[PDB]
Amino acid sequence: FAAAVGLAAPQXPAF
Repeated sequence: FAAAVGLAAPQXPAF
């Protein structure tokens, strides 16, 4: 599951 977070992670600041 690490990939799930690592790939998403840089988009988080869209919040």
